[PDB]
Amino acid sequence: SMSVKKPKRDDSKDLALCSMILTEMETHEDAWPFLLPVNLKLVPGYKKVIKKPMDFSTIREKLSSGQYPNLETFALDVRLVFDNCETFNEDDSDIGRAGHNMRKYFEKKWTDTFK
Repeated sequence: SMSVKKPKRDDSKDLALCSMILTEMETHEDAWPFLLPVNLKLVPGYKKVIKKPMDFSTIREKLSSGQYPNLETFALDVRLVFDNCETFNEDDSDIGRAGHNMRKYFEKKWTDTFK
């Protein structure tokens, strides 16, 4: 509350560390469905169904341009990518499995880096 604060967590490295995590996601072999925005002209249903498209390249641009106020808003966009993927793709598909693998990969990096 006013003039009553928890001890100040050092957040000065968060930007760099989220960048490294994102690099590692970008270079994972199963990243291919998530590297670029889904092409809304060429993928019937996507525009109407997925209200908030997100992809790694869009996260990278947001990150590099100071559009994440904190590390939680960054994790929310990463998770959005996988939530979208689950919304549109059957679990038993290459893309569906890619999404599950990437989300696991992400969540471990996230825990190990920050928890």
